Amino acid sequence: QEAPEDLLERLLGEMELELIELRRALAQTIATFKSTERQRDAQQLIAQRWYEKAQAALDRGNEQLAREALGQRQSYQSHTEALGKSLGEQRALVEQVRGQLQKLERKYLELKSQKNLYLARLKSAIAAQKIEEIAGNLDNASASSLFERIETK
Amino acid sequence: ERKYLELKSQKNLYLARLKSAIAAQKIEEIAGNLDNASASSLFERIETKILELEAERELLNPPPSPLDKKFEQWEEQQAVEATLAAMKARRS
Repeated sequence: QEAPEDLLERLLGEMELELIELRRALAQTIATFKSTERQRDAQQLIAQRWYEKAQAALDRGNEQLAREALGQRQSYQSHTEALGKSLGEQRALVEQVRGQLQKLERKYLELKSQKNLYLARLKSAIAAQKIEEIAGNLDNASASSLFERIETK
Repeated sequence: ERKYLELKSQKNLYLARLKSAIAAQKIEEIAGNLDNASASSLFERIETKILELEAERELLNPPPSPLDKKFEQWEEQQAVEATLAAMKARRS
């Protein structure tokens, strides 16, 4: 009740002290995902690199070396399969959080869009009030009637 | 190292979702605080506080009664009918 309008402007103003944090915090979520993606790219490239070790090593009609060449890849595939599926689930978190900020800004801007509208009608309400204050004060209302009481005097 | 790096790889991921969790929380803190939730309603309670005064003037200022509305409505019709009468007479 004590100057809410000052709080109103400041309370939404403090929304920038926090909405930016999601902007920064959300960004902290993606580079690791893409860094892991690059590491996945390196891992799959490492697996692809081992594909060459497991591609032409069989040449000359040998298999002993190629027998284990893929064996190391399987251990890397376990990382790829295990880490690869981690990337897939990570997509949900980045997607959902982005909508929050989109909704937040869309809602907060709408909140702040109607914030001034609430203030807009507030000042209109103040304007719709201050007009009668002097008009009422001057008017005698026939109680004191000091515009006619003095005349009758 | 494979496990510790993975541990430390997900260590920041736990922190990554932690900051996302912080981000997913700090957003509502100001939003909730500003919102009245109709308890204090100091965005409308104050409006309803002013809404008392507009009735005060209406208590002093005579609001246009249905009789008064008919008076002006009938008078407006009278003015509409009277004014157009002065024209057709003017045309003739």
